[PDB]
Amino acid sequence: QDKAPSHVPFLLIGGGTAAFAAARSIRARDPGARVLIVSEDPELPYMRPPLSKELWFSDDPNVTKTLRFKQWNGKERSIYFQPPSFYVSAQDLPHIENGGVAVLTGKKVVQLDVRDNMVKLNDGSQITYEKCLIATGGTPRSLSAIDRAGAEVKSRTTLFRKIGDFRSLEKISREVKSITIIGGGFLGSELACALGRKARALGTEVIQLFPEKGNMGKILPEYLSNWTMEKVRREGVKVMPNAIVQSVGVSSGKLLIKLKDGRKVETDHIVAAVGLEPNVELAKTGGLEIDSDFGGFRVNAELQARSNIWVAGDAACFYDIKLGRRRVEHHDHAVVSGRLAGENMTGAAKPYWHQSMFWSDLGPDVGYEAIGLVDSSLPTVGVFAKATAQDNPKSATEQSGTGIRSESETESEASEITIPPDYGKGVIFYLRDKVVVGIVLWNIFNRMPIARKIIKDGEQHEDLNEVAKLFNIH
Ligand SMILES: Cc1cc2nc3c(=O)[nH]c(=O)nc-3n(C[C@H](O)[C@H](O)[C@H](O)COP(=O)(O)OP(=O)(O)OC[C@H]3O[C@@H](n4cnc5c(N)ncnc54)[C@H](O)[C@@H]3O)c2cc1C
Repeated sequence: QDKAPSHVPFLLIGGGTAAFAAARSIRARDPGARVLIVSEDPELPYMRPPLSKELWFSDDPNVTKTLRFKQWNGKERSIYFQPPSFYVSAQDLPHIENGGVAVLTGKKVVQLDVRDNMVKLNDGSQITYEKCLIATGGTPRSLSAIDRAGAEVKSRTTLFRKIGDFRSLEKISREVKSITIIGGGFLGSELACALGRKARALGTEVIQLFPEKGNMGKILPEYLSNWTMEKVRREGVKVMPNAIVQSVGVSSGKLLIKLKDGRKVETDHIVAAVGLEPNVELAKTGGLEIDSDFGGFRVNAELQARSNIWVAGDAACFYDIKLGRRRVEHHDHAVVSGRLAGENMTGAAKPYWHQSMFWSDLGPDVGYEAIGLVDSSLPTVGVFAKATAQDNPKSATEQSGTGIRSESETESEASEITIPPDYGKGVIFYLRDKVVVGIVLWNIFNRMPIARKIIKDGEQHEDLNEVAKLFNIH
């Protein structure tokens, strides 16, 4: 019966990626530190990317119990950041010799009293802190057509975010004839591909619909958005672009989605993958400033919301050194900003100047990376080439030993860049006035430090075909 201590020097609210990175950082710099993670979920801290990717590519019926997945290179890894025995119990935390990290699982912080340096849990427990990190992440947006459809439809809609969602949806995948994914972004498309692969064996149907002309249409320019839609269609998924959902109802036991254009889609289950809402409930009681335009808790350069409260990960609205106020949903960001928060809580006093990278794999054969401002409404220049046999996530994993792309790319920008004297890979430059403000890499790995350097420098480029040569495109 894990009992909450009355006081902890370091209190981390939320037990996700950013919390874990902070906990690691605090203990590295203060080897006797006493750190408590308070986590709403019943599980110990775990990474999210495998939930839409490697966990679905497995013959092992046992993997939904163990959550020990095989990477694209065949090697097993646990979804948990560390073995459960590396944590100490919450009750031992205040006086165990040499300190430790405890996690109170199944407990939610429902009140933050910043002037009293205290939080209240859902069970009424009160805990004081010396330093606090808010790392509450986000909650999935629902579709208003689902929200207004009643309990029956809502009960047959998954918002895909946690271990529990993976297990429920994997079970649904084996039991029903038709599943529809609403949303064309990277998560929607990853699940389309995962579900489509399962459906081929089973002889069942997977549909993906969304309002854009093609997959990832808000990010990717037409050529690659269209190319991705073709790749998902090659997995056996019925992809419906230009689809605006008017309503969803139940008809003769099936869900019936009505689209504005007049088409109607019958299906057994819906997965909504339509973005995230930063979890800022605590800002009310806390009196903490939130950003109305981008969402999230506002923080300064050191990730502080208050002299002794920091924010990291998806819940933070930070000042991007290039782009201004910003919020992101990037594993890399959660790790680096968590880590930095931990350092600043142990006296580093350093600013968040990192340029956060994103990646997505649609299976072992197709991958993407992105950095900076990537928006398909911006002017773009794409340079493409035929793929070599090494230009895919599987080969990147083989080479690096990891499927967590942000781990293998490193965090740094290249020290210098010197341009040297059908398509299946390329680089997309997003432009403002000949300056590169964002880059998408399609099946190009180990070049993120070059992309970070190009954006950081912020020079004008006369010829992006020359710059593409840095990405081994020519
Ligand atoms: C399925 C999936 C696939 C993804 N794939 C990729 C990828 O391939 N590449 C990439 O760059 N990014 C990916 N992401 C994004 C990345 O995983 C997130 O950016 C990252 O998890 C953010 O970490 P975090 O610590 O900010 O938030 P989270 O990991 O969401 O953790 C916040 C935790 O705090 C808990 N919590 C919230 N409020 C409270 C409270 N009041 N009290 C107690 N606990 C609370 C929440 O339940 C949650 O467990 C993926 C996300 C998902 C869901």
